[PDB]
Amino acid sequence: MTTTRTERNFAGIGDVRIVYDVWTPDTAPQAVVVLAHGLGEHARRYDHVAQRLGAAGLVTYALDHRGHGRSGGKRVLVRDISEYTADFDTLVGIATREYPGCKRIVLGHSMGGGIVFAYGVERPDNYDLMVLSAPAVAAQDLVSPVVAVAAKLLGVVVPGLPVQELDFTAISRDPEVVQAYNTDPLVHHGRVPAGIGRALLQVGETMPRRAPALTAPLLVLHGTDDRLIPIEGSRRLVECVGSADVQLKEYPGLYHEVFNEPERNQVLDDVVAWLTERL
Ligand SMILES: COc1ccc(-n2nc(C(=O)N3CC[C@@H](O)C3)cc2-c2ccccc2Cl)cc1
Repeated sequence: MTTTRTERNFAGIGDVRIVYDVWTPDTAPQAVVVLAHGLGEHARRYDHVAQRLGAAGLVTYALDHRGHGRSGGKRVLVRDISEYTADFDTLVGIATREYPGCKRIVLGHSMGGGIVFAYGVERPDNYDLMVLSAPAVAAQDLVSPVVAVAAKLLGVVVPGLPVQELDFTAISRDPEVVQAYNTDPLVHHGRVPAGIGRALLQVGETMPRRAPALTAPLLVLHGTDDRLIPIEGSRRLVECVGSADVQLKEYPGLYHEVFNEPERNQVLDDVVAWLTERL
């Protein structure tokens, strides 16, 4: 298979320029995937994911969120989760109009998994399948009470205020992945800001009450040795969602970024097998 990338943009909320990739395989389109990356990264850390999904006949749309990658906006700035979910919704609409006969898959990693979850509970009828990699759906369990207060009280007025260190050595146990993250000029190399912290707290604080609104099938992927987001949070998520077709795949010994781990091809084969049979 050859899966070709085309780069496009749209005006996001606040008239921020949002850049996105579309990855199109040279086969009949079996479904569309709308993909949300996580904190401080960007959609070009997902080329290999899009290429594997294309080998299965899937067209992948992947945006750089505001404040990330090639998109506009102050770096890592957000004042409400709805900014991220609104731009994600715009991308879902573009994909839906371009491929109106196709099933729609929403996929997110980490912060992006929080965004996709938040999207899905708001629009539970507007997608067919959800896939989450280590989703940030319990941020209140990951930061100290002091950090949570600071983020909650300051994340609208001073959204760029740094509140929390991120241990980038925890993203992957492949040192080349860590090095490529640290040397990427489009990655955020500073601390977690108050605005993103607040936005993720908005998702986490009510996850158990909102997750019952999910109805569509869900696959969650999580490495057991993830020190950034503990795996027990994904175990709790799958107990709270409404949908009967829900599965957590735990990967023994993997770090946070399961799609970038040495075992990534097995992880991705699992994702493709789960998706394909549900189309
Ligand atoms: C204890 O320290 C930390 C624990 C988790 C994270 N965290 N990482 C991501 C994330 O999206 N990525 C990590 C690198 C790449 O794989 C994508 C999101 C978060 C997160 C955490 C709290 C509030 C808000 C957020 Cl957004 C950061 C520091």
